[PDB]
Amino acid sequence: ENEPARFETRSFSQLIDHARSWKTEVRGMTTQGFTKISLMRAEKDRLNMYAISSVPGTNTQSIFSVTIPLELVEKAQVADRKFELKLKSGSAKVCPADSSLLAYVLNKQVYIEKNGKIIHRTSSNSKHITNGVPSYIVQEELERFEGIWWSESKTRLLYEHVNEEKVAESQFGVNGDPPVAPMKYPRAGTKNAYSTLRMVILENGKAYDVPLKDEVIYKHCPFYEYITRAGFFSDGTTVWVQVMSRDQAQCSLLLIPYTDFLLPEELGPPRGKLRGTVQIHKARNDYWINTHNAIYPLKITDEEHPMYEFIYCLEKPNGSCLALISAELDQNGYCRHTEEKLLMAENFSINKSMGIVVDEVRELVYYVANESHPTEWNICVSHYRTGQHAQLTESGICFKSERANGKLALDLDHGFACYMTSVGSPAECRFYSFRWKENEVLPSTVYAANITVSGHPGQPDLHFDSPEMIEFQSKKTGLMHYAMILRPSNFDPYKKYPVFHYVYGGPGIQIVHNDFSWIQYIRFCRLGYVVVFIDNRGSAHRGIEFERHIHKKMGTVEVEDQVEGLQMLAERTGGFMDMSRVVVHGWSYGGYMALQMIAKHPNIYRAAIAGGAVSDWRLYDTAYTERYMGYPLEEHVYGASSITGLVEKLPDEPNRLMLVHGLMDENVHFAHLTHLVDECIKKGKWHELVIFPNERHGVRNNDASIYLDARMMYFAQQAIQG
Amino acid sequence: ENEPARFETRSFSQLIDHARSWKTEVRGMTTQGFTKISLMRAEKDRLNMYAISSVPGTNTQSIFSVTIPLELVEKAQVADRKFELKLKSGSAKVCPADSSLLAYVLNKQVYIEKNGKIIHRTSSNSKHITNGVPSYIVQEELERFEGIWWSESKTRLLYEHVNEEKVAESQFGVNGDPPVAPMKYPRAGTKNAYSTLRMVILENGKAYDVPLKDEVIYKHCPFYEYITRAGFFSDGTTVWVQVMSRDQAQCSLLLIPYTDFLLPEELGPPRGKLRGTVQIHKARNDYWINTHNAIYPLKITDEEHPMYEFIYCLEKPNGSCLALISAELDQNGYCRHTEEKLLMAENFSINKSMGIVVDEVRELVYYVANESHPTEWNICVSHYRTGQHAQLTESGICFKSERANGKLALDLDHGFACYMTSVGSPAECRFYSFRWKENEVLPSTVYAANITVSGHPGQPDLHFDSPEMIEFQSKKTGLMHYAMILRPSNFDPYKKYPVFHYVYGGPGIQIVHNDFSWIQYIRFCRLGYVVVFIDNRGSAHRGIEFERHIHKKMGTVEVEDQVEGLQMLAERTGGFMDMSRVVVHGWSYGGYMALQMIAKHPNIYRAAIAGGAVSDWRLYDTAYTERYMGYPLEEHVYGASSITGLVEKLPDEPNRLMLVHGLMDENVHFAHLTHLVDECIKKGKWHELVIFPNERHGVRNNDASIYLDARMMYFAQQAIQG
Repeated sequence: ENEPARFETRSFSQLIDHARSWKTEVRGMTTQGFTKISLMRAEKDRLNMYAISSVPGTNTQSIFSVTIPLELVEKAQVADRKFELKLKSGSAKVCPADSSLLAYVLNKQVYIEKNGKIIHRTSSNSKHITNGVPSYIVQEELERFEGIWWSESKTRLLYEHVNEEKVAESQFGVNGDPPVAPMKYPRAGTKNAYSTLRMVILENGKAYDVPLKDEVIYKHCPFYEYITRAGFFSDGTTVWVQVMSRDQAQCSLLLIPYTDFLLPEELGPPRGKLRGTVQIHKARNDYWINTHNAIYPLKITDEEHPMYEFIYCLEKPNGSCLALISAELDQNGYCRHTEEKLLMAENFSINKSMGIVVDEVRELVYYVANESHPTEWNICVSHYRTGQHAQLTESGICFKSERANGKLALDLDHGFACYMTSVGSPAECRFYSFRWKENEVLPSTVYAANITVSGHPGQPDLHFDSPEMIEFQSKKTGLMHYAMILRPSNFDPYKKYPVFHYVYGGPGIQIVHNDFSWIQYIRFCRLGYVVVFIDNRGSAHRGIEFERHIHKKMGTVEVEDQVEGLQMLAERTGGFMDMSRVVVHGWSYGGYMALQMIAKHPNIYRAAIAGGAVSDWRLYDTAYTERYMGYPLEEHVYGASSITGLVEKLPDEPNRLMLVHGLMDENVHFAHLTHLVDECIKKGKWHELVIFPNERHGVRNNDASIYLDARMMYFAQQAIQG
Repeated sequence: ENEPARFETRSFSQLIDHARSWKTEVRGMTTQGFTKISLMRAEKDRLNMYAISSVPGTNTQSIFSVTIPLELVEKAQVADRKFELKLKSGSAKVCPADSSLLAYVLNKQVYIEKNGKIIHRTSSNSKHITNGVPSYIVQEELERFEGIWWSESKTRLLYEHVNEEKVAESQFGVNGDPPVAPMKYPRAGTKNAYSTLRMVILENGKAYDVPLKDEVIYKHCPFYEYITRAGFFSDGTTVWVQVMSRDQAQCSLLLIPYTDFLLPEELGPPRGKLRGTVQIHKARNDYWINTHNAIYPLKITDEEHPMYEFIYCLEKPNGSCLALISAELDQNGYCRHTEEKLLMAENFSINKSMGIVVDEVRELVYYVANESHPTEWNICVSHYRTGQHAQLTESGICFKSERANGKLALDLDHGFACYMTSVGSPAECRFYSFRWKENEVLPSTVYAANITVSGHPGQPDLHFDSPEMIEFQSKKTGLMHYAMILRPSNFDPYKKYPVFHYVYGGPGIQIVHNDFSWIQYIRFCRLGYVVVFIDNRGSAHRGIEFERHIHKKMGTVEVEDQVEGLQMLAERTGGFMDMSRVVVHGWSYGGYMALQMIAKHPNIYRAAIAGGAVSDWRLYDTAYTERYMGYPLEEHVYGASSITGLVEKLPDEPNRLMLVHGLMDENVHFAHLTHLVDECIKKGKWHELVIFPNERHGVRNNDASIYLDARMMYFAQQAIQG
């Protein structure tokens, strides 16, 4: 038994001041950092770190650098005092083969420039025909942010062609105002943009613009819908692409020679060579194959026997593994065999949003993976010829990526610089120095230095109740789950507090994580709330067996995991969580589930706040919806997972349901809200509605953000205080 | 002193059932009626009434008729038992001059048909160029619903030309959905559609399509913006138009001869004749001139001296009067003089939304006017040569018009059929029979019969507390005002009840009126509310002196009249109205004022419900906004009357402000709401928002209507019950 904690109520105007003061304070918990890290060897004996940061006193961006004192860093082979390095100030690529050549995308067209002069450009007769920029769905869901690639050895460029002409329109704006250009947005069951690759060949300043032959991909890939990845093979002689089926259940990697481009005539065991375009890997799942950036062509050892070898990723029931994938062709160019050599244990996943760094002098590949723990990223190295494996960072400390399709700032001989974070500590940038041994394959590392940007304030001394990181087993499935509790500012172990249950629950995202992202929720803990995060089946970085349970069953499985996880935490917490005062909140997919949970479990959740909620999957985009819901679109599958069928089950009482939505939200459209609101009207269900006419998917304006917080918080008080 | 009445609270679900049951009952207070009334003399000795009604058992429309037993009616010269007549079943015009000719507007183009065959049509190369249909602003604000006219004597047709190409666009739809054709909507300070008239001349089946010479109007009317009225003059020889300035402060009537049309060359005191187009009347106002349908050309008595004479309306400080307007031209065609002969006392207004019926055999004009009372319409007759005047309907009973630009179903010799209504009684259609006397000019009438449609249920026996119709004088202006109170279902004179104050307050509309339109508010009185209606300065049918006070001052004057009127009623009611529990509601302009009143008088109004509110006049249309706000648009005038400047004054506490709006509202655009919501977000002001994604200006869907009522009522309880 526990005593109900007093819950302190307050005025809306006081919630505004709370949210406003808080934003001033939350920014004081961090320092100016840098948005990119890279290392270069300017000289054989010097290593220089570069990063992008603001100029002190302003928000203007510039490139900063520091010299790494390698003679001194090399001596930090023990856990000695760490050195500080101070960094100082002072869409386009330069071809590695030629420093005078640049290529970039300007106004969604590809340009090639020499010494400041444009020598070649692509053109289109329509805004819906694009070059150098990935198709919207590809950039948005399949996470490719570039359409431009250079060969390393030679002055040749590869780029993407996009055709949006049959893509369905979406209007944005405010009713009664003048029309603006429509957005092109694919929907489930609708046609997507058409894609193909092209090349520009530069011969002594003479550009040629040559398309790929149209059936080169299709002929080998009968199910082809998307190009998910592309780039040059070694020595710049060949182009590979990774392609997928519409539902992303099938994936193939195919290697395309120069002769399979539509060149002008002026430019053109018994194992064989790359006779023509061929698949060098194929994979199929029962549910889906996820995209990743762990693709890297290896240099061929034998030109007579140009064994096809690359670093790739294979999905497994458990984890997502790096593998050395290799293949043999017949004399006639088709594959006779693939090997699928795993470089790691299946029990953990790689970070698919990260690229990899591959050595050739030594056969070492460096990558980010969940080696130590499901909630933590580590930097690891493996030898791709042996399968020998080691972890280069400490367990309990998480590697942080600042961007999708991120990179490690790794110097193959000396070490690397990166951000590391943990649940009890803000991200910090540190340098790990390599140590090499005789008669050994893998390096070891030592933490030798920190990097800070000069001219800025140092790190604040922060004081808080560290989040309780909890692992527990499901009582229904036997699966391990992770959850986290953020403690209220003034905590009494023998009192119970109102529950704020934050959910996302959708695929591709992990909420419970070993980082410092939980800081933003201190604002609720200062109001006497317990904030609980739980992951679930369908959640990212566990493996397909864990994710697959939501296949054609969205809103049916992950909602139960959230409910059971909450109840188990209530037992483990010693009963300081009050189950009679529970409010559930989420955004995007989380808004969808906040609706699902109150509709299905009105006796657990007193109220729900659903922001950016997806009411109908048929109104959402193609690549996301169909990999989970299947294809061809099935009316009864999509109907079962919609909110439409749950409107009847929504609470009859007022102040139990709140809907929050942007008017300009291009991700989850306002149409989803209007559908939900219209159903509520028909069914006689009460709802509170908050709209932000000038906001997108999230709320970015500082005052709009304050307002939103004040209303979520005010609403929550009324929901519980009864 | 008075005892607070218990206020009975209830659940949202109970408010839904109340509103739902009510709609079933409110329809039971009425019967099937008919949407048009007309009389014809099929034979010299027979008068036949025709009307449009549904076929019993269904909603299918058809034409019904009854023969009037004239001899029986003629003998009903006393207040005898009245007779019932039972009516039985069984965009285009037929030319009065020729029964074989028809003309109509189809798909917004003008067609002329003979014996079922099209002989002539207009055409356009764009959807924005229209013929036969009044321009949107003209149809919407200046109340003209037709662009097609026939000559009475001859086979000639007149029609309107509309050019919308420079009119600003307005997008409607749901964000994320495909674009639909933009609406053309003028805004204050923006360009309107261009208009001109054209003719089709039919000579033995040979059509000619002839434009008006472009400067015919402009040359005589330098301020010309709109054509507000048009039609043929007597004998079909000439065309007159009524035109206005952009701010509608100036108005002219000009008479245009056949020779001022471009024509094919084959067709084209010392007082004179219609030498050419000339103004025959001009009027100017310091504020504005209102439009009306009281224009009628009179037959000229002397062809040698074709005195220009017509029935017209002159605005006065008090009232809107019929006048016989006449003019003389010089020999050279320009006016030397106008007479302005008033046919009525200035103390009352004509019904400007009604047309008039004019006799020539006797110089009698029949019209609807506020002869007996400011809240009541009467049918009146006057002799246009003498000014002799009489009232043909009983005082205390109001004439009802079923439509804008309505007509009297008047037979000049026998009498008329019309709907009459009163505050204590549902509209009924009755026949008034004329009585003529020797050596007398005006007819008298007797109420002889009622007309009902056969096959339908008779009138219900209704029981209610009749509305208290109140007149009182302002303590600040000395002006007379009218107000009405609807009593709560179970009324205790010594108890006080919560106040529901309904407002419109805008120009062109009268809320307090002697009719049965108050029935819809019984639904609030059954919940224990007192419903109070008050008119104000700026309100319709009093005269320009009464209306002009809101000139360039919208939201500044009419709000005070509503506040003072409420307080005076509280005194006159004996204190049964509770001033500590006041909720104000209105729609459209009323929504605007509901915001104005709480922002300005938070100590009187506990809460406001603003539906369809206009937050910014610059977002509203040209013809309406500029006649009140002036032209050229002034930033500080429009700023002063906007809600933007009042957002700061809106209540800080929650549940005090509610905003209701349609998403597809083409009258008051959603942009008005998004502007208001955005300001609230910036200022930190709480609001409740209800949106109807599939509704227009009002809410028409039966379930959407039930839902809206339930939320307005639920909200009101929470606002007062504290």
